Amino acid sequence: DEAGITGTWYNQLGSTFIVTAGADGALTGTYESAVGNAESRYVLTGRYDSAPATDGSGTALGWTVAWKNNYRNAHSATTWSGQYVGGAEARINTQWLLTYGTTEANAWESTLVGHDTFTKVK
Amino acid sequence: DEAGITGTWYNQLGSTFIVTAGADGALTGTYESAVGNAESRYVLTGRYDSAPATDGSGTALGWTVAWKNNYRNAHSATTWSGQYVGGAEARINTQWLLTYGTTEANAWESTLVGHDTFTKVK
Amino acid sequence: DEAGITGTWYNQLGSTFIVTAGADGALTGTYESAVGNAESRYVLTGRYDSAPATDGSGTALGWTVAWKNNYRNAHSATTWSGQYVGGAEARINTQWLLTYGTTEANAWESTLVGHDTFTKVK
Amino acid sequence: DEAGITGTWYNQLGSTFIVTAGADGALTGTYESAVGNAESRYVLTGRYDSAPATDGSGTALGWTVAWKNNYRNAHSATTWSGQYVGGAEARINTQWLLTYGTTEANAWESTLVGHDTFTKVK
Ligand SMILES: [Ir+4]
Ligand SMILES: [Ir+4]
Ligand SMILES: [Ir+4]
Ligand SMILES: [Ir+4]
Ligand SMILES: [Ir+4]
Ligand SMILES: [Ir+4]
Ligand SMILES: [Ir+4]
Ligand SMILES: [Ir+4]
Ligand SMILES: [Ir+4]
Ligand SMILES: [Ir+4]
Ligand SMILES: [Ir+4]
Ligand SMILES: [Ir+4]
Repeated sequence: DEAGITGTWYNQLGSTFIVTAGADGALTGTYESAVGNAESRYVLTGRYDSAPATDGSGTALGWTVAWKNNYRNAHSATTWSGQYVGGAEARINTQWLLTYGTTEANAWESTLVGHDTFTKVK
Repeated sequence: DEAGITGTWYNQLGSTFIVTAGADGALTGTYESAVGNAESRYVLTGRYDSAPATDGSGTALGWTVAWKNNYRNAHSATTWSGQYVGGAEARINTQWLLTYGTTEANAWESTLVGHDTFTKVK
Repeated sequence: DEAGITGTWYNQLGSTFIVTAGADGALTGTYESAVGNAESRYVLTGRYDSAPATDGSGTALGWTVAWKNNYRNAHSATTWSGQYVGGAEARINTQWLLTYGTTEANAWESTLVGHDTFTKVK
Repeated sequence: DEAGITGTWYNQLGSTFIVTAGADGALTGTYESAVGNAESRYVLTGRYDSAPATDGSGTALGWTVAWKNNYRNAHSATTWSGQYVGGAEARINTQWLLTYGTTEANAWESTLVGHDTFTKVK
């Protein structure tokens, strides 16, 4: 699924995920969020199963963005965990954890959870 | 926190996280899980806030492991999202999402969630 | 939103959530899952914000099902946390945690996470 | 585990969970949070597995608090999902989802996730 995953993806929020899948299991690219304390592109890196089951199962993958670039620093990081599903309407279905840096007193309230679905068309 | 993060960390399960933090926000290393469908080391990559707040807040970070190496393929990936807290007893406090590849029918049951705390001593 | 919430709801899996919202903030009803180790109806109870903001915000709510009834016992419980959104296409948008009973050794793998969206039509 | 669960529990934040477990699987009680937009006691309800496995597994359970009482309304609800572990140092180990009411535009940022461990001594 190197070919299937590599490319430009869009989620339901209007965010843009640009990724290259390497033969070895690497994910590298950029992410641009349509929402939040974010502007322009941010580095992302991650990993995917480069030899997935051939029983029609999805391909497990995940990636991280730290929300610091040359424009802004939101002192936070999001990780997406999910699976790539190939076919006519390819999809990456994810759930995510967004942690922001906090004091120890506020650590209980440091992590948001959500879900994003990416497609190859906006 | 490049110096603070780089090194060998251990969680409550007895897993070993070996990481290098780059000046640019990169995380690269290996992970060895004490539990699950896992043996020996797996590649990890991730990101951290390389210019965190100086108000005593933690440093946000995250990373991904795809559970394929030369020994096993568990057709799954975990992402950890959390913060590094420096000091005498440094800690990385995380929550994680483990997704495994599934059929579309079983996708509702594809993702485990948990929490790991890493310290510099086992 | 007592009137808005009370009734029969369906999610994307084909599950059926039958709920009564009380004036005091109570949720009581039954849940029937289309998937998993489940058959027929299970008791549910929960709570909702009975005086929500009137700035167009959703109404926060949550509920629990333990997966034991007269037919089956899956030694597990799910909680849904989410918000009710009123209007022509009313929705309850949720994320959920499903914990199953485990040994202490397997507790790291005890909890699934997902997301369900309920509507008033299947 | 009716007897084991019923009583007063405390988490790592200093919150107080007061619960009665019914023979039928009901949980009913009050919760007082040491943190957040909260004061005094809030109603809780939930469910537990009233016939758990006898292979040394934990007992699955969950409960909900809507954060409205006579003092405050935080327009939010938390659900805890977890398992009760009996013995000399009884514990309830949970993960939780806290959703607050939002506009549709801000729904992506509506849900916090965390983990609480309750014991019978503070
Ligand atoms: Ir395989
Ligand atoms: Ir999903
Ligand atoms: Ir959704
Ligand atoms: Ir700052
Ligand atoms: Ir935590
Ligand atoms: Ir813990
Ligand atoms: Ir209000
Ligand atoms: Ir959602
Ligand atoms: Ir969805
Ligand atoms: Ir059993
Ligand atoms: Ir846990
Ligand atoms: Ir913890």
